[PDB]
Amino acid sequence: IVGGYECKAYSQPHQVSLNSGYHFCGGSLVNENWVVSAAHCYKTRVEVRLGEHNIKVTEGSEQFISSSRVIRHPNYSSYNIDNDIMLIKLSKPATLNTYVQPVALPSSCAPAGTMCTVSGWGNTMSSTADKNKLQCLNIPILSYSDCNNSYPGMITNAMFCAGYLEGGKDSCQGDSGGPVVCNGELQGVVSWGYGCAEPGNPGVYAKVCIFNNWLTSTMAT
Ligand SMILES: [Ca+2]
Repeated sequence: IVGGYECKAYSQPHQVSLNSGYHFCGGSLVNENWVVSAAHCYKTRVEVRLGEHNIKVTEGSEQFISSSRVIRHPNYSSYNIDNDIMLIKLSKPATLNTYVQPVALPSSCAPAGTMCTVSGWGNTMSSTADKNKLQCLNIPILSYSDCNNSYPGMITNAMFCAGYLEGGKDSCQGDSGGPVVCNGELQGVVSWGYGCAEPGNPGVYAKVCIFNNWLTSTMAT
């Protein structure tokens, strides 16, 4: 997260860290047995770390749970990152508490201008922001017109832009797969963008609100 502020510890209880030796992507707990992330973060197996604030030190609220299933969206394509969404089933249910809580799926699609929160342990491009601690940032959803204008022909119906065309505030590598929450619902998944926080290059996110059926259907399994 570039240009944000440190999240208060456990203020984003749905935020999870996908770990394979080291943190490599974010994710969002949507129920005790399932986590939503980006398809490009895929691995046959991954360790889900919940209840994290500082990912380098044990703080007592962590729960490390190995995956039992990793399911990429059937229409995910690596050539353009279309349908960059994925579900991770936990081998054992997460124990919900004050530090670990699921985030609701969208009950509607958030329109342009809606303010959201994006968080993660990715690149901060800062010499003062402790990258080991969960970073927070508020970003508004941009219109499709702004999105396509920024990335001509690269935006599908499964993507939306959020952030500021002026630059300075954006998510970044390492935040990938992480949450974009607006009005208490998971509207997006950190996916891609040109560089980070660059003017005219806003962040692009998987549009969770058009995947409700696939998500619900898949979680029945
Ligand atoms: Ca920790």
